[PDB]
Amino acid sequence: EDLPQFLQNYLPNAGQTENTIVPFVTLTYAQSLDARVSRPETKTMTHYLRHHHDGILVNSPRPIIIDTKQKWRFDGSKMQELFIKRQGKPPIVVVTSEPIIKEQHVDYAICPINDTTKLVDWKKLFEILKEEFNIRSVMVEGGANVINQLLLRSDIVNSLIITIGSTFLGSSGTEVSPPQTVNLKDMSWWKGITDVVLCARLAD
Amino acid sequence: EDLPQFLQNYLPNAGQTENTIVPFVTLTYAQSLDARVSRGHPETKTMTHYLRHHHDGILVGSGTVLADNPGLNCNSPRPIIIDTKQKWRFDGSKMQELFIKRQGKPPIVVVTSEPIIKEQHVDYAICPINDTTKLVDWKKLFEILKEEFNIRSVMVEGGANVINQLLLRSDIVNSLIITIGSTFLGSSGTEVSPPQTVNLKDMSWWKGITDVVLCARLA
Ligand SMILES: NC(=O)C1=CN([C@@H]2O[C@H](COP(=O)(O)OP(=O)(O)OC[C@H]3O[C@@H](n4cnc5c(N)ncnc54)[C@H](OP(=O)(O)O)[C@@H]3O)[C@@H](O)[C@H]2O)C=CC1
Repeated sequence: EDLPQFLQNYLPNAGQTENTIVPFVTLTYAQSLDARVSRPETKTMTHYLRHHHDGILVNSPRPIIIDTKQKWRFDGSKMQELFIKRQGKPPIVVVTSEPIIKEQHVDYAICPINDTTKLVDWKKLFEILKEEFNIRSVMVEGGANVINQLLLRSDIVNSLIITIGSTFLGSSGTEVSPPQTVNLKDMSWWKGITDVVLCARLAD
Repeated sequence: EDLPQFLQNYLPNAGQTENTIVPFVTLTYAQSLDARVSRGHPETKTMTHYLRHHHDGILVGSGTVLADNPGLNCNSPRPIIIDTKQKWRFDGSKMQELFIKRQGKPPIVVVTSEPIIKEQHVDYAICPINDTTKLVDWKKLFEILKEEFNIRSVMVEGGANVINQLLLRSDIVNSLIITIGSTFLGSSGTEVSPPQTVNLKDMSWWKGITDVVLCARLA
């Protein structure tokens, strides 16, 4: 439809991160009016987006998983079923240390922890993804926890793509809301019938 | 502009022909992307005045009048203030100054008991409390406003606390009109989000340059 023409200027631009060690990073999610991501007609856009990124963090993109605590498992996942049926890629799993036992077909990005933050060094992580795993572009889709952090990272994020659904999920839903104010620039809105989509960049 | 035609069906006198004992109520407010109305834009201002000029009354909770000391004006609508603790003072407010300058009407103040200190030119709406919620009965309040003060239609600009309640009342709210700006106020700002899921119907969107507006009705 006209929706790709709408997205076009916000997709990875190759000459932009070429000759840099950082990948293109887009932040994308779907929220209700009350800014909640949990507790149509979106699916076309999301799939289109996915097929314009090398990696997707949560041809066909490679799944990337944050799992520093090392509880997650590829064996017996839906993602593994898709992979076996030749319609999906195996994951890259972000860890802090080399796992004692590893899984067949799984890659492990060993990424250091930022000394100031309690959490993981995002810029480092994305560099590892690009330099070690040839991920030239990544679409991060979720962890409201993850969204909330990266909203603060204008030195990292390149595109912001938000779908807003014409509904209220309720106050106990998990919210996306950065801990400080965040300004946008180069915004562009699209309107559907029940949805609206925002494309933008992060100022600074 | 295309904004009046976008709003047309959602205004009080697209409510058509029947008389009602409850006034036409629209719930309307401007939020950040993270659903915040406060901190922790051009074109919105004109629409807001346009909306105001089409309502008999404009309702805000206390706090809204205590944070901003708002004019609530636009001939123009009667300000209606929910202040059951009787802590707001018309005397020396922006609203008084507008009233003294013939640019605004004096306010109706909603209380739950006999007003202790009555200010000149102010009207007091003594409304029953909802025994179930312990708060003021919204339905009775709106009916009193229509019966005792001749308010045929009311625009609640809110207070998040008021919007969070009223978002649940499909039996009261006739229209919902929300402006979403493309910024984040941050989690410390005061949010509008109801305690339970709310479904909408008859929704239509309007997109401006940096903002978008939703008109809808409560399912
Ligand atoms: N940018 C925008 O479009 C909007 C901005 N805002 C702003 O954001 C802020 C939000 O307001 P907020 O702090 O949530 O509070 P509110 O302005 O909604 O008012 C809260 C108070 O009003 C009284 N009240 C509300 N409902 C009842 C009831 N059913 N019975 C009795 N009393 C009731 C209570 O007063 P009490 O218990 O003290 O007697 C309550 O504590 C305000 O500053 C407002 O101006 C709000 C809406 C939209």
